[PDB]
Amino acid sequence: QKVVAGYFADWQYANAENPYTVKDIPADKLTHVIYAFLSMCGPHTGASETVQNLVAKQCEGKDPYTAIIVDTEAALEKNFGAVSVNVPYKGHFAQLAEMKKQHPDLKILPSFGGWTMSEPFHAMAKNKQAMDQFSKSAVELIAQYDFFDGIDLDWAYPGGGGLTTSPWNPDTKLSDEQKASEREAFTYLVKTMRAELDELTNQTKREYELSTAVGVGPKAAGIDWKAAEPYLTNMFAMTYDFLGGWGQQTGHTTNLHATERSWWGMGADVFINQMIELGIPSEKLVIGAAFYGRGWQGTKDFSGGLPTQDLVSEQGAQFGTGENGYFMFWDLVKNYGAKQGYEYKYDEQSQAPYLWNPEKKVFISYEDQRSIKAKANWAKQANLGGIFTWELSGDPKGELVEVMYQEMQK
Ligand SMILES: CC(=O)N[C@@H]1[C@@H](O)[C@H](O[C@@H]2O[C@H](CO)[C@@H](O[C@@H]3O[C@H](CO)[C@@H](O[C@H]4O[C@H](CO)[C@@H](O)[C@H](O)[C@H]4NC(C)=O)[C@H](O)[C@H]3NC(C)=O)[C@H](O)[C@H]2NC(C)=O)[C@@H](CO)O[C@H]1O
Repeated sequence: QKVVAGYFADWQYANAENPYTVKDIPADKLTHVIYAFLSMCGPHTGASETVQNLVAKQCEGKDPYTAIIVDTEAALEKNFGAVSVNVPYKGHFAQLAEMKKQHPDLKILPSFGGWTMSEPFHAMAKNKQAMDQFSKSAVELIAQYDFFDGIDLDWAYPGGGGLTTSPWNPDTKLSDEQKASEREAFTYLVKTMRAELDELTNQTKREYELSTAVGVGPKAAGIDWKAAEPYLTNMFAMTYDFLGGWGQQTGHTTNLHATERSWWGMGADVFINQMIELGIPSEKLVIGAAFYGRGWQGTKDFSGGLPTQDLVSEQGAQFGTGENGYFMFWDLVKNYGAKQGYEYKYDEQSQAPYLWNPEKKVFISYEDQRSIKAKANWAKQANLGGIFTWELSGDPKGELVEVMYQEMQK
């Protein structure tokens, strides 16, 4: 029984072209659904205005660093349809409670953080009392919403490299002292959260999981894994976003294998191996698959061959499924295929698919059945814990999940 996990983005239902809800999740093919994202009462200056307003609203009457539902309309209020369970809310959470009823062996986790809401962790990590309050209140939150099976932490990232903590910019790069403080704080956080969950177990007699995302390369090495790992169930390795429309460097976003043609030698295999070397047990590690792609326009010096280690484009694509530069899998299948002038290609050495439009000079890197099969099989051979996807709505048919399930649970 390997992990076959999917993230469920709380916001995706709002796209009329793919209004994906909890009722669309292929629950019988997953071991875990992870609800993205919750946060805490702390600074969100780097998030959208929408998110900052939602947070400020929820902060009313709560202590600093209290675990919160952010989009409460999505989570609790919007009617996604009647359910058999008698719960005093609607939203996605009523649907998750129903899903748990119909699929009792599925594990459902809330994820705290994510790219745009990691910022408050940096403030929380400065004080033990802040971390205690977040731990206490996060466990109270799942105790109240008792279809949840534990807690996932998606703090991008202790030691920096996230949205408000870029090392490439002088005034956001974290100091050595702050990196060190955050290293110790992450251990304390997971120790405290694990203890709080163990107390909940003593009350309810259920087992709870505590898991975390892990960034790649230097972003993994900001945590003391030898100290932290005993507290954690799974580490979800974010083996994606290697390249993107933020830079002119063009190539694979989530390639399984590093090659001599990779930009900067990147590939999921090399990053997973580093994580194991840092002291994450392979059997706790879960490789990441993407149900989206990224793309570039005005790709230079390229005729449709294999991508190389110096491939560049004018810029990231000024087009996307919603925000520019990324594409959900379903949008790629519908709108960026052969009939639209995009040639599907597969880099066998990398195990990664890409799309090349020769007339328009557009390059897209993504993930498909072939690469997911390859990643699941590699995970098995590397004695990993399983595979997960960011995020389920990219695959409305459930066809990519089916590959994850069949190939991992094999
Ligand atoms: C730990 C870590 O770094 N995890 C990574 C993921 O965070 C990351 O995926 C990105 O996650 C962002 C949130 O952290 C996503 O931001 C969402 O962006 C959409 C626009 O795409 C916003 O949109 C809807 O939101 C409200 C709520 O219903 C709705 O009313 C609005 O009309 C609608 N907005 C628009 C313009 O459509 C969301 O509010 C926002 N969410 C948050 C919490 O800020 C971002 O989309 C997502 N990027 C992806 C999927 O490519 C993944 C992938 O990079 O990597 C993990 O490592």
